[PDB]
Amino acid sequence: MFDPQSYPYPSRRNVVYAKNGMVATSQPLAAQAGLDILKAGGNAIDAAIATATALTVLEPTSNGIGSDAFALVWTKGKLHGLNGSGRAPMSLTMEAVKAKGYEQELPPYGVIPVTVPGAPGAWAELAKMYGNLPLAASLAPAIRYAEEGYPVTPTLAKYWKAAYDRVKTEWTDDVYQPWFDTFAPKGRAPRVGEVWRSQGHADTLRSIAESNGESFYRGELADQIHAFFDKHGGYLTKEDLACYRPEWVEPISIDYRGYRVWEIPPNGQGLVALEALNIVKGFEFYHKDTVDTYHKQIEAMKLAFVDGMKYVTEPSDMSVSVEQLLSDEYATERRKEIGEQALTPEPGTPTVYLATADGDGNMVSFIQSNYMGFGSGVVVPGTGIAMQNRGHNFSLDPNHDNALKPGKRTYHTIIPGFLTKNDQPIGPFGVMGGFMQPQGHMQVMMNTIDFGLNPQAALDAPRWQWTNGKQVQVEPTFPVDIAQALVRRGHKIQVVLDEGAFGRGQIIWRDPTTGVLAGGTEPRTDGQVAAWEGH
Amino acid sequence: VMFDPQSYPYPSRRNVVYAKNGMVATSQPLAAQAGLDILKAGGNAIDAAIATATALTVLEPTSNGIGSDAFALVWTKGKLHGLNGSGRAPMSLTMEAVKAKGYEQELPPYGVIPVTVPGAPGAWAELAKMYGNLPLAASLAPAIRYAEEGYPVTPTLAKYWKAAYDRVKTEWTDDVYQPWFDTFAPKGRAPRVGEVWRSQGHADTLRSIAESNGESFYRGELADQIHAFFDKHGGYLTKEDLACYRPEWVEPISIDYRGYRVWEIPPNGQGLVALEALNIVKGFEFYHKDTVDTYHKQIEAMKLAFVDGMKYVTEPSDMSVSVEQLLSDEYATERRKEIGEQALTPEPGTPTVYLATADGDGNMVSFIQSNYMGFGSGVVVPGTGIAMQNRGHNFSLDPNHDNALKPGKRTYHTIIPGFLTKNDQPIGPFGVMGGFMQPQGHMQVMMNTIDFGLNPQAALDAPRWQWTNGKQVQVEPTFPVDIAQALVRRGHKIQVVLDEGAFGRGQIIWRDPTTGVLAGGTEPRTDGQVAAWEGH
Amino acid sequence: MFDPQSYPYPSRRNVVYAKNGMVATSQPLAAQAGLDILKAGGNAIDAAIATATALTVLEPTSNGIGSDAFALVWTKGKLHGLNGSGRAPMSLTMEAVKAKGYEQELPPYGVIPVTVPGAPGAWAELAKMYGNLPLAASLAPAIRYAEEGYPVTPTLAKYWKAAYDRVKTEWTDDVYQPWFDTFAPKGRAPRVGEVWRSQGHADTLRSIAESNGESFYRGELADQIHAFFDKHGGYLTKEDLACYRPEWVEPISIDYRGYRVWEIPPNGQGLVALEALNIVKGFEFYHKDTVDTYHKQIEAMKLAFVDGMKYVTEPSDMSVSVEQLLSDEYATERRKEIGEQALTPEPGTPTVYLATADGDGNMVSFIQSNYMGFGSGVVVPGTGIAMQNRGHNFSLDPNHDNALKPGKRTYHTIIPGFLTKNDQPIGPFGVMGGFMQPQGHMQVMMNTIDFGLNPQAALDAPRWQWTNGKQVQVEPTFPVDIAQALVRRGHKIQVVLDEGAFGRGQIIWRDPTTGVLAGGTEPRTDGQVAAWEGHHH
Repeated sequence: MFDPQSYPYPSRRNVVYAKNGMVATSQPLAAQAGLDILKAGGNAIDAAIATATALTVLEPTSNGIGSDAFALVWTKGKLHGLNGSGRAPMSLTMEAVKAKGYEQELPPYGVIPVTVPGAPGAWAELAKMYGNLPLAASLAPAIRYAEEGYPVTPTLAKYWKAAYDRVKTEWTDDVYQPWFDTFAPKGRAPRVGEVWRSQGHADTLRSIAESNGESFYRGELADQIHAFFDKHGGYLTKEDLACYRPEWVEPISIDYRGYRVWEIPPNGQGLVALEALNIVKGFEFYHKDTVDTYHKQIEAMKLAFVDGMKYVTEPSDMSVSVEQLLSDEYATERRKEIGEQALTPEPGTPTVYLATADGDGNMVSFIQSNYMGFGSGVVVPGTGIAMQNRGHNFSLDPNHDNALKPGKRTYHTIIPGFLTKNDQPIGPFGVMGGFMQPQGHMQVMMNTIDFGLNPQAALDAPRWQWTNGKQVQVEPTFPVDIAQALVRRGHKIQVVLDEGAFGRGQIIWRDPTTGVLAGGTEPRTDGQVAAWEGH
Repeated sequence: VMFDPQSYPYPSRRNVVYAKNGMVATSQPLAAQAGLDILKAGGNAIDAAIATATALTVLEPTSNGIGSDAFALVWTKGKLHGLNGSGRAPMSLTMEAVKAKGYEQELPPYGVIPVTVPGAPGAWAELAKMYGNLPLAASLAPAIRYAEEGYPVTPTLAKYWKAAYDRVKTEWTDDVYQPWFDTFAPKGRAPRVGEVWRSQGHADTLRSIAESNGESFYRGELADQIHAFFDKHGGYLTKEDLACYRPEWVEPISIDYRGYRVWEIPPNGQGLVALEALNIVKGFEFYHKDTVDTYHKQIEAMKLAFVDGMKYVTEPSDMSVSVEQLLSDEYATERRKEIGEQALTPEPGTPTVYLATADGDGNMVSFIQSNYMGFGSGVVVPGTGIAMQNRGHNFSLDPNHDNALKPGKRTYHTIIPGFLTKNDQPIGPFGVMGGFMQPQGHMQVMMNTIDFGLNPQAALDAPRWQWTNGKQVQVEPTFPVDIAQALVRRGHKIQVVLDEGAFGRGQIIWRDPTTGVLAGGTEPRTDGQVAAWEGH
Repeated sequence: MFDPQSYPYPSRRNVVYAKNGMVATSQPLAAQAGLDILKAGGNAIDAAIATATALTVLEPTSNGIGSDAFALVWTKGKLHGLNGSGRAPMSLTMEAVKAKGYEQELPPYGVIPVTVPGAPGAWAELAKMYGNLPLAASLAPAIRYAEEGYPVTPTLAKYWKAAYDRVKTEWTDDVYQPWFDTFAPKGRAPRVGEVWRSQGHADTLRSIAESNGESFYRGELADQIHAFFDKHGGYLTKEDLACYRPEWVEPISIDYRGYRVWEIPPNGQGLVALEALNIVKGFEFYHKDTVDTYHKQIEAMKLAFVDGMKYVTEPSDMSVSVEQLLSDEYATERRKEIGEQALTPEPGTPTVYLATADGDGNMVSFIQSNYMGFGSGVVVPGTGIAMQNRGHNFSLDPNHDNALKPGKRTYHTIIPGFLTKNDQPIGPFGVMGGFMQPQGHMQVMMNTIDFGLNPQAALDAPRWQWTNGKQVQVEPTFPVDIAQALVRRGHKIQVVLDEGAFGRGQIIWRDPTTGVLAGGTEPRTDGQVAAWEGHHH
């Protein structure tokens, strides 16, 4: 025909402004769900749950009902942290998986890497504690979308086709059949403009709506989940699900140049961003686009990431403390290792993202994932519960702190961020993308606090990410002269052409004086910041 | 001193928005929201257009008013229809009455004098009655809600609102201009960023036309309030001028451009210019967009057609030549012979808010309305928030010109909604806001789409040029510099223009005729949105 | 201090114009040499030799006296081709190297991959046949530079340091010592601004100046070369050098849209450019920067390159003929394999570059190399002859046409190009860079003929290069939308940040009517197009 997927010219996104409410996520109809709930008398928390459950249907390539979730919610002048990360099955031990062939790392797919999905319970607890509407109100649009269906956008279509084509050959087992029945019902991944629906998704969302998430963990859905896993030699039981509860946990922070940057505590990997900011804190910058600036950024991130990967796990099984990693003298210790040449990083010593705000000062940073795309590939039949494969994050080295243990929850990549200044809330941020996440967090924090970029500009800005040792990937739009100067300083810089390899961000900032909401959305994908101005 | 300005150091990306059951694309994201809400409540694309149009009346007052006139191309039931919602000159407004008052070159931009009958309210009503599903009171309720409750002012809207205040605080010291300051500058200044602005006036009158099917505005109580304020300040606008206004269903005109048909509203409206220019340029082949050759032919063909349109286009009755003559293949050939290698001096020959909606049921609308110059005449009928247009300023005061001022005549109109069609299948509405840029923008998106295969967003993203005087062509900062310099060597007085918004605002919705999927593009140079809807 | 190697802003290089003489090369002082020779009554050939020998001293990272060379020279209304490629040692056989451990490919370094350096002989023969000045005049600046020395530019310093740092650890043998003595005399590679000199280089250049190259092959230098190789178990003998002569060979061409694109015939790999152009010839284009255009470019190149790699070697050992590979019906055959998706390429069936031109209608495309950077690492002690590693190109698969044979010369990457229209010369061109070379030839030819770019713009233009199968490297300045559209069509595209990985080019075009010379030089490096406007006679 007469138009492809070609964008020959650069575009502009203006910052979106609101007063009475704002939703910013990666799926425009999901943003619309949050707005619809705001309309029906919901607050920012309600909205978050509306959007989160909507994404469950609208973006199955990054998400599922079988996900776990995390949130930083500001409400009544106080920042709260929700850890909706579920733990490992009680029958899942290191020696049980050792005896099954795998001893390096456990398999990415199948019944083995599945941990208890914590997201549904996180929806319920969020509603019960801080929302205005019952769960059935706030997750109604999600149900509507599942029953009636939606046209598939080109970007969603690509990842859905990629997950089919790779997996049509790799997943030839009984376990994976309901995945093909749910997500590939025509014997192929949905095409652009084709409508996809899931009665399964609708039924189960309705089931958790009417039970306040009880059906999923200690009800009828729990039995269905238990039965399918038992039939296929899985480790996930009723009782594993039954005693899951989302844990209100105390958010951790760093003073970064007057502001306070917030993350969920360990279990989650937000620590890394905090530590990196803390190491980089000691340098001055003044301007963003210098070789100096990207260097110190990159190096500090490197130090903090090998630390986080060594020490961050279930709080009980952590070798050092949060307070030790986040201390000013330990920052100084790591910062002394940053030279002029690109270091090889070593340890030291002692997805869908979503942002909402409303007029009453409520704000939420919400994020949920099946870890690897669709996840484990286990879909409990006829219910559209695509199970996560989060358990893949466990180490099978017994001397590592994140070693696989029954009833333990792993090092988690999903991290919602929040920004605060002088006990005033300024807002939720998050940059989607697995191990990119802390590096994205470091970048948007520095872009905002150091370099004065608006929410959209901060997202627009060209991104880097560290991978291996001296390896750093950069975007096609990364400044080439700086990139080449980094190479001369030892960095193995690769320009990466892949779309979406540098993550997805959303930001909503609130001005503490006037109260006006300013939003930015990820330009690299379909998505929206949307305003609401009713009562 | 906080932590952001209006600075955008880096380039951004807008992906094409896709839908099936409904789409709205306009320059104010809450206006787009209104049309979505109407689609939700069981409205079709026409309903949504009206929803959005009336919403813009409140949400973007710097480009609009209730006292606007309007135009639409609506595709419904396999047929394209044209609505001419342009109102005529007051019956007491004659060439010699204004000649005797001091002005003889052109009539004044501001005051009661250039005000022609606002045709937009009537257009809303007739659109609803004829092709909509919902009563007017349903479809313009969000607009009423926004007027009563108020909205925060975005930086861009704030700039133009402050520009209209600062220039006009000094220029408008008269009794007539007082309600404008009461309505649009109620705190003794133009609203700041993030400040909420509201207008009970706007709400009341929108409700009044909602409940009367527009009758109140033309031959009812509002009509009387309008008549009284004008009579009090020596205006020409009367009850009886308003009373016999009717929007006119008119027959859209087209051109075959490389298989496609490009549609515009017929004269009165200036859409002719784009059509003629496309027709001249038709004779050349292109292959690639970004050459000096391509921009040269574009520019030259546009120049020729524009001086023709300015010479001949007016109220159909007063037109010296016919639409059919100007649009003929042999006349195209005659003008195309005047295109050389050097940049010609163009001579005549011989014989705002834009909005796009589409739904799943195959209804599509190109809708556009304006007060002409920003807020318009500056006449606001007191307590009602009706800012009156200054469209009459387009009339010529040279008696030998076809667009001469005549009582009861409607002028050469800059507002042009476009539509694109292929083999009697609809492909969609498009429009590029911006006064005399409009046909030039129309030419550019049509060539971007048909000749060069750009998607709706990319076509909008593309760097723009616009011809102004003689050899004078303005280009955007992002217009390729090598090509710009090569155009200068060929005689063009090229000027790179740094002004934001000086190159117009576009919206596009294309519909695939086979699959029926909707693909939308929105104007990146301003706040705005393409938004989908997927309910029942 | 207060300035690095940072260039935050884009720059402009205007096309250089001349009438009486022009030299275009990768080292500004080398261009200066060709100008000085033009001054002293020399013609374009003389200037080419001046510049070539100058480069031997001025850019040792890409070159040497132990190089071989190639030339397309236009003089007296006729295009001539010089094959200055030397053959393999007569004692170097497949089974001799098989018995020494290597059987996949022979080693990149040491005495083993050294073939006879053909460049000094090519200099002499070029001078004797078509030059005005004696060799001693034309290579005097080269001598002057070697004796007095020159400040090292940042770019040269990078590759010289890279050659030191990698090789200080890898070259721990007696053979590699004279290299360290010659090219790293201070126990490291020269810094930026540091003067480097070589009395060795001066002595030997003088010795070949005074003998017309005779001393190098069948004279005193020949004896010094033979002795050092015999002392370290090499295969290179006196007698190998003694019966080397440069071979005047007949240039091959293709009609590309009215123009004729010339390359040196087999032995040399220019064939690939020609065949690729011949495949791509059947498509129309109209504009350069479309996904369509790059696709057809890249696909055509791919098919031709696997052909050239299969068949091109010493003419006598070639399995098919040049005429078959360059035929219109075989072009058609390969062009049918070009689809919409990116193909996996399979075979079918039946460095320093330099350009000079003068007022009297003489023009030369000249190129010489040690193959891999400094070459083999063998430097004959105290003489500064860095020996090439060209024999590394030979295959050790007996069924391959380019199999190692004694006295055979290998598939050669160095390719000088010439462009012609209706038996009028338009000029010399080349794009440096190993296996990039034919791809660079295809790009400048299409940039010139198809897309009407000036010599400088043609060189400025962003570049692609194919490597493996579906693997294509592109420049940071390669348009991103097009790149990603190529990926959707199956190409494994990689943006490569490396400076200089996409070659160095020079172009001089002569207008056949007016006679005015228009020059372009490689912006990615140090270098110059320079004019000369004085008098002969």
